[PDB]
Amino acid sequence: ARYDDVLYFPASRYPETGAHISDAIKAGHADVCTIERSGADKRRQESLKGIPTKPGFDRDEWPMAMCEEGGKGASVRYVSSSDNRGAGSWVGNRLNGYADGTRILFIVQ
Repeated sequence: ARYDDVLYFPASRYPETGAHISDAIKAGHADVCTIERSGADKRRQESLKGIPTKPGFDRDEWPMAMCEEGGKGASVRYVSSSDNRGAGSWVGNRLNGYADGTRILFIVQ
């Protein structure tokens, strides 16, 4: 199998994050997150290298840094901080029901 469970991303609540994820998947970035939480700092170092900060915005990454698929090569987009921080908290809580190694297909479309 390709994935273990599916997650329908809450695009109505966090539309800017959702739009990024949708576009990134249509650009060939992985739609499955193989959860690997320990590596997330190293993966952010890699994905964000050389990308300046912008006020009012966070640098959103897809694939996410908490996934094996993240890090080097990830799509990065400036997303309003409230949208991105809300999405981040939502995802961390929702995925807290799944052990590391679980493969989650994200669907936004």
